[PDB]
Amino acid sequence: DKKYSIGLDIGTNSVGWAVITDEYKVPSKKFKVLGNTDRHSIKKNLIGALLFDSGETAEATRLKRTARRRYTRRKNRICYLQEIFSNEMAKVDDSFFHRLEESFLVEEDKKHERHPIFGNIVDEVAYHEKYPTIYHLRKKLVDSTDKADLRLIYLALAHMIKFRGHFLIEGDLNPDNSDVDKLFIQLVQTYNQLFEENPINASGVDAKAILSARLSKSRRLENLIAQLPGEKKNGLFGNLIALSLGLTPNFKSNFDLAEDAKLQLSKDTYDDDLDNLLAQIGDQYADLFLAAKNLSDAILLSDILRVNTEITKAPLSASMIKRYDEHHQDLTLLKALVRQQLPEKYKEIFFDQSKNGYAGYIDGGASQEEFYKFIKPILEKMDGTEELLVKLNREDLLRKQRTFDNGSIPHQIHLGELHAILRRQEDFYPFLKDNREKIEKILTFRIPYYVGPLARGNSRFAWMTRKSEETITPWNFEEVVDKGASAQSFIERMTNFDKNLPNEKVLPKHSLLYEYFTVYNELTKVKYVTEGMRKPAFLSGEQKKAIVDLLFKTNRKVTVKQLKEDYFKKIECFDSVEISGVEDRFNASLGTYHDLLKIIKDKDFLDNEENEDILEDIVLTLTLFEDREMIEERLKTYAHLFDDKVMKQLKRRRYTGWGRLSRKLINGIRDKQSGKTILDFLKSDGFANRNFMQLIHDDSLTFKEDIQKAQVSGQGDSLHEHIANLAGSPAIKKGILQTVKVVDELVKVMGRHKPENIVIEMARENQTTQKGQKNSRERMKRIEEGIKELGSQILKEHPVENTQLQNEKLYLYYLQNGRDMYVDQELDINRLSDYDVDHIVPQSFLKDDSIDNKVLTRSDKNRGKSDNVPSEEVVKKMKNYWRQLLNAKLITQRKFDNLTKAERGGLSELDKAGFIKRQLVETRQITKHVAQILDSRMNTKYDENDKLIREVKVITLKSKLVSDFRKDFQFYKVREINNYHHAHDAYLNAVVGTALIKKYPKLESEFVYGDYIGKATAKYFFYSNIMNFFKTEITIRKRPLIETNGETGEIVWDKGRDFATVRKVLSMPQVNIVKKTEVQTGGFSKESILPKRNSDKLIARKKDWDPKKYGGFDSPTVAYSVLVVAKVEKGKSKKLKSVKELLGITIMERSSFEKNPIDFLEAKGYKEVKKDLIIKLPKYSLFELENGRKRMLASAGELQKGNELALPSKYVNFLYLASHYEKLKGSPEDNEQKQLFVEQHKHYLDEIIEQISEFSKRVILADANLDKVLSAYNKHRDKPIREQAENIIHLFTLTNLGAPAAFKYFDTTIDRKRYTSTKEVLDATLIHQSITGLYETRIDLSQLG
RNA sequence: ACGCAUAAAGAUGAGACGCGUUUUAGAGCUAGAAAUAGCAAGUUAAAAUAAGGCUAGUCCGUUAUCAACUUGAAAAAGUGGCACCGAGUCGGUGCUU
DNA sequence: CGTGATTCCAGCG
DNA sequence: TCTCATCTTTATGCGA
DNA sequence: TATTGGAATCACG
Ligand SMILES: [Mg+2]
Ligand SMILES: [Mg+2]
Ligand SMILES: [Mg+2]
Ligand SMILES: [Mg+2]
Repeated sequence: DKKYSIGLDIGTNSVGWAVITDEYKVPSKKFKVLGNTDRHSIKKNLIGALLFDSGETAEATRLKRTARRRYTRRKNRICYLQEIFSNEMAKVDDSFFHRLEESFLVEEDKKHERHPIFGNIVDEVAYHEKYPTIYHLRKKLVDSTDKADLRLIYLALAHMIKFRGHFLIEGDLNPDNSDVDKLFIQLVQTYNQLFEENPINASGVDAKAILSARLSKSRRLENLIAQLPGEKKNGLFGNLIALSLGLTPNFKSNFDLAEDAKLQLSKDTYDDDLDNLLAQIGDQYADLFLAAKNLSDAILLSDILRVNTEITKAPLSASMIKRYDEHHQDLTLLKALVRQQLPEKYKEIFFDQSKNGYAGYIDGGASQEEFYKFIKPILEKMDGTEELLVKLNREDLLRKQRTFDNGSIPHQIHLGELHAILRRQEDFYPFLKDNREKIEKILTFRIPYYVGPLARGNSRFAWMTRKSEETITPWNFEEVVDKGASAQSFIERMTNFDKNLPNEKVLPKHSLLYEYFTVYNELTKVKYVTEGMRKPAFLSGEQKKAIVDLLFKTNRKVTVKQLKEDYFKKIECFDSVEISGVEDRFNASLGTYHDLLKIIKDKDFLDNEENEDILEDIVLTLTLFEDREMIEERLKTYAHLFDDKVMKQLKRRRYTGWGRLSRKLINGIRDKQSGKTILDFLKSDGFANRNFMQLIHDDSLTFKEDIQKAQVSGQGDSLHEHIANLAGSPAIKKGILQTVKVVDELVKVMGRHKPENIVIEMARENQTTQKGQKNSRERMKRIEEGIKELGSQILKEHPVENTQLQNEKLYLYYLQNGRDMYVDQELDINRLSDYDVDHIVPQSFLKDDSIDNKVLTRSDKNRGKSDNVPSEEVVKKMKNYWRQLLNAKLITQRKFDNLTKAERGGLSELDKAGFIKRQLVETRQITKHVAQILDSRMNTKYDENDKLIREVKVITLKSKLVSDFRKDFQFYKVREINNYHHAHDAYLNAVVGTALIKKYPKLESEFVYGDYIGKATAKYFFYSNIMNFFKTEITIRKRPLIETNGETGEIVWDKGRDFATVRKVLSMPQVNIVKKTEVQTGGFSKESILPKRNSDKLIARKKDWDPKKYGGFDSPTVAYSVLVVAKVEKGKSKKLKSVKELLGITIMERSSFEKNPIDFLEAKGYKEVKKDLIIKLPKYSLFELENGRKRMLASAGELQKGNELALPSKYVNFLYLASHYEKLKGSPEDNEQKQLFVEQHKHYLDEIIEQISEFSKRVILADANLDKVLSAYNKHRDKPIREQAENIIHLFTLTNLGAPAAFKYFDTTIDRKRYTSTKEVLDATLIHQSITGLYETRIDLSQLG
């Protein structure tokens, strides 16, 4: 019958809980201990923390699942090709495909000859000599005309199909449009054919070198214009050249068409704009544009390949052959030079695989970059290596055909090569002639992103709808899959429902109705004051309509200046007026109205409200679909209203994004006694002038009743089901469920009585208006100021709008002044999606995708950077540019440090020593959901008028309040001492929340969940000053010792005892720390495929691949260990010996074991096991052995420390002060006093060490490490107090709970002492802990046997 | 608690690239009895890329769930007095059952 | 000849 | 690494 | 608001 409160400190990887009473005292209770041990009752305090492994996001699972799908579909492509070829291959060589399938097997396991292709040694050797690589074969098949062996044709086609390339570029890059000079000559001839007055003569100009140079587009244009005698860059030929290279030219000046008619070949609107231009003049110039298109295709081909393609139809194969030949020549030259000049290193370079030489480059794991790093000093220290050095600096020395940078090759190249092979060989083999389209489709077919997995209802990820029930081959995908329905479901399965009407779907963000709702909602709360008016008055419905018609429907954005002058000064004839409710510009805007008015050029069509449904359907279609086919098909129904050009313009426009409200809410429902929708009320509410929130929360209005009727959907769900149904990442579910479970356990412990208050520490914050606005400035402002300070002209070259900067690649392009950050080059603005957003710190090392860890760079450069920080060479080359950007504030100091990390060593392990920025977001949303769940679950009873009775007030305390409470009353928190700080944080949150809701009841609306100089500054100052009643001496002001309730008589705070009570609570030794036992799930083992070795720790990669001959995985992950007491066979006679041991069922064996434990154990060797004496021990199972020493089971063969060091609060405060945590943030008097306190308490350090020492003599039992730490401490006694305190904070890692870790005390480094022996725990006391740790069951394992 | 505008950090799903690794194939030669030594060669390909499963799909297989005990196919339900004095991981005293 | 100390490693753009 | 899409939390600013 | 287990190798009483 004693009232109590529960304080919670939630985190991503920890949940601290505390129970307090009226006097802020944590109760102590006797809990019964179940089990067979003699211990039966234990006294425990109602405070503690729950520790669990962080909930992982589904990112890795999704990536692996997508990889699995891609592998399955690649094998299916190869299977389709084999099915096509099988009929003729059986005539040629029946077992060829069988040999290809079984090539992996060892000689004896093979059912055929070991040679896969030809089946005999001589032919295989001859083939390998004639075609050293596959690319030689591809080049030969493309170029040769004689009949080729069908096996070679299949090999080439299978190589092309298996590795087809990227699909980033749309359309078809005709390989025959390869020559640049010939197409340029054709363009010149076509230009001169109709323009004989001033013919263009470009003879003797090396067009290929000039246009296909590595310089920038503008530089190449200028070079070509200069080489053109008497031609103009802005001329018609100049504009055609600019279009061909990539620049978007203005054709208005060339023909004086009075319209710009800008033509960018990259844009898909190029064709329609060209049709417009033809309508301006005629089709006589069309051949010129066709020649320009061909020249552009040739230029792009040369850029992506950079090879002489004038003699072959397979430019990629020719490039690879040239690369192979140059590799061979350079290798021979390097061998000769090493033999002549540095013979003793020859064996190191060409034989030692362990090194990074050529032997390590080919046979070893050394990459191209590492090989260049190793070989450059040797190359420079020699003679006759000029060409080798030039190649090395160009990254074209001893290259491989299959490298990292092949990812920039479009699939059109392989498509053209495959088409050439088929055309060459179709006459000899008729089945190639009649199956050309089949194989080309196999190469080019790719499931649309909106269709997803092609399941038959057995997949939780599939959404496609099948028109006909049939197997989906790539050749009938168009006839079996309902693409329109699939795309509609793809969009709709992700978009959320309206909160007020959960059955309805939200409107598109750019929908006309949504924009009208936003504009009217913002406008209806505007007050105007003119001379002669006593008070501000709301805008009337007539005035609001006039404003909308005059200002919003004409100007894209309406500023207060226009409203004050265009309307009030002119229409209303008001000389002066003051406007309140809008700061500078109306946030809402009729953007869609202006876009559609420009598209259709019909004011009356949009103004009329009869066709409002038509516009809503138009915007819905433009939002749902992106493919022009589906959009055109949907808009066909409305084609009669508009015209053909208007229809094409509508097709071009594509909105994206969805709003937060439905159409049934904005304009669907109506008031019973008014017959006006919410939008109708917003347009003209009369003198009341209510807005949306007042409308749906008005009792006189009937909208609230309808919302209540529609919101009865959610009832009768279990807690697990409720958590699972929550939208968001599955990472936060673990934390939310654990918090709710510990709250329920605490309620159960206190005799089923609900807590009076539940105070939760929440990551909210309050900032001053200046700081808040300066961190919320639009990125356009940042890039504008950076460009202005940098002195660049990129903004004038390519003007941008703040909306367009939402695209990450464009934003990074502008942030980097348009130039690459890893090489001294210039990025192409139009041709994005060829560069990569590289994480400066590799994504495999640390999870950080902030703007301070992203750089837009060349794809090949990024991929060569690989799993590393940018190399020292890149840092040296680009440090000046990085500093220039840093001075212009285009990049932050953190980004500069990330870029120049290579100078300060490499990726040290300590770099992974800070909190991830993802953890803060996870904590925020975990706390939000926890508050919602607790408020909904605790308060269930409703009043007579259906009003919830707040029996359990949920308070959301901001972390700053508790942090200041700690920093003001010497309750300092040191995170490294132990895990008690979570429980202490929870207790302090409870205390502060209870005190604040006691002394200041009027603050309940601001702290209790439910009801609720700029405003931010006012709230910041208010929150800072609220906690002043805790202070004894303000600033000097001495408030009374015992704080009164205020307007009532209560003891809200008593500084004489309450501080003492809190100090006593924070120094309690017994705090219930629980490590949640988790069954390990995830990958079966390490993904690395180890080579063949005679070891039984290897796991076979297939059931028929014995690891003694094929290698395989190792290091399996143990799902949970199993305590088994049984009999094993010992000796040759195999006598039965009784043994008790842990087995460690791995993840891969978990299903087999759980299906039949006895048979599995007997297979493992143990005999006469007991199905009842088998004990399932998950990871982190707790065993108490002796002297209170606790070990947590980490696996079948390793233990973790399971004890917490209860350091007294005085030592913790001394460590916090001496270490200068957060430097010194006190007044000079207080800083001097604290420094004197530290100096007078030097001896504490010794005592602190003693503590740790004695702890390590009782629990840790690490003799060598403890002796090393003592020796280091004795060595560093003469150091200053600050360094010693910091290094002792480091030293506390020895006695922390969890897996042992290695630490550093000054210079000395102490490695981790691992307890790789689980023999002891077999004769210890296993402890099953409830989620709060209060309820325990102790099992004496020594009694088992 | 919510709607807009701006921003920062994140999340979820789909379609695709490029590598990497494993085993085999690409007859290594000579001197050697061998141990080995000298020389030549090196760039490519096939297959696998969680074992695997039944629902046989161009599907699914690494997120989420999980203290012990009792009842249960599961879902889920149930199981553990209090007060006070103290405190090195909780101990003691009284009451009560 | 088991056992404690030590070293090395971990699929990725 | 690329392409496409949809969500969340938090901060500031207007309005209840 | 955080954070290592598997495996091999070697000294050595
Ligand atoms: Mg916290
Ligand atoms: Mg498979
Ligand atoms: Mg990268
Ligand atoms: Mg905490």
